[PDB]
Amino acid sequence: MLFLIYRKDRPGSLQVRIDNYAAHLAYLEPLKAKIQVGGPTLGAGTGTDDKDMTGSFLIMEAESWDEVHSFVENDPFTKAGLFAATIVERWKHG
Amino acid sequence: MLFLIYRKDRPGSLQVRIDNYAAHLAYLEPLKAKIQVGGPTLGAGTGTDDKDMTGSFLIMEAESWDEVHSFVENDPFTKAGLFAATIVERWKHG
Amino acid sequence: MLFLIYRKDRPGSLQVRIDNYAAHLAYLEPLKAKIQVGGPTLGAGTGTDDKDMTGSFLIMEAESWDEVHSFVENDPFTKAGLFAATIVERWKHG
Amino acid sequence: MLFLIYRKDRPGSLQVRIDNYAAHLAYLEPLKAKIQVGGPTLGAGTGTDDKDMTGSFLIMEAESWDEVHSFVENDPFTKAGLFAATIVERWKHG
Repeated sequence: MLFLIYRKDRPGSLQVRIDNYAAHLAYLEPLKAKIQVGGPTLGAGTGTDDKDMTGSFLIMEAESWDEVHSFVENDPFTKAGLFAATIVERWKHG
Repeated sequence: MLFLIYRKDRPGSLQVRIDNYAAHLAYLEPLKAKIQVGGPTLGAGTGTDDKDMTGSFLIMEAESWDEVHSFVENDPFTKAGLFAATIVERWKHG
Repeated sequence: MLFLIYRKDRPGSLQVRIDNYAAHLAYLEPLKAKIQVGGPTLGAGTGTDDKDMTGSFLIMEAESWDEVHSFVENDPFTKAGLFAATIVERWKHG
Repeated sequence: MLFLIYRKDRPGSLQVRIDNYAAHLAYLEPLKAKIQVGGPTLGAGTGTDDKDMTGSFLIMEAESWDEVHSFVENDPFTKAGLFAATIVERWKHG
């Protein structure tokens, strides 16, 4: 099945994202074949640099909500307490 | 720029989605070249039929929030009052 | 019935909130008897000033989703295009 | 400080809410003095019974996001994997 996974950073915590970014990408690397689409949400203006990042969005294949839960819970970003909001939805291409 | 557009149906309103579905798809057709990814969110279980639809998710190119606003406001689904929640975020591929 | 109405400002749009604030409060004044709880969401840090505002949250009595829709649509804040996200839920005290 | 804590149940999981409800209320009891407003979100129709519950909303006093995090993480509902979405915002009365 496919799941949307939307996660928005807490205010004032951009540096937490930056501090944990390499670990986050290392965490995702062996999982890449299950990720269909993925990237940061961005804030004000038109910039697309690290400083513009405000959250994380992914569309991922998983066999169960349990698998999705483990993926989210084991993320360096989650363990770092980066996020103020997390939204998960089952989903399919139109 | 790219925008995530997440919209979740009001409870008890699946039939409103069904009633307006053809009009919604007609609305999207001439806009298809700007839509990167799109499809319905799905509810309980593993079904992927019309009866399983619970909302709409799209990633779309637009030049401004104003363009995104017009796209959302002119949607048959929006005019039908289908949605309980609407979330829009600027976004980029990782 | 009671409804939660959660609305989060677009990035970079604090001044839009400030510009429309008096009009927003004027809009709410004759409706105050239907509002149980209400106030701005706040951003980073501990400040509680105008500059700290990031969104609007209200719990309101209404007879229908239609009434809620009209309340939201007629708000100066909505007409100003202040919000990136809007979430509405029916709700009751525990 | 005050925080909005909004949590929406996964689809098909009403019985998980029911199974863990007594434990959840037992968890909240010694914390009641910090909870300003609280109750379930409700689904379709006008019913206000257990079967109508779809999520949890609270406004709570806490000294830090860390305290909010612990409150959320230790909830029987969280440990049961009840929720598809969790949104936390700092907030004040208007």
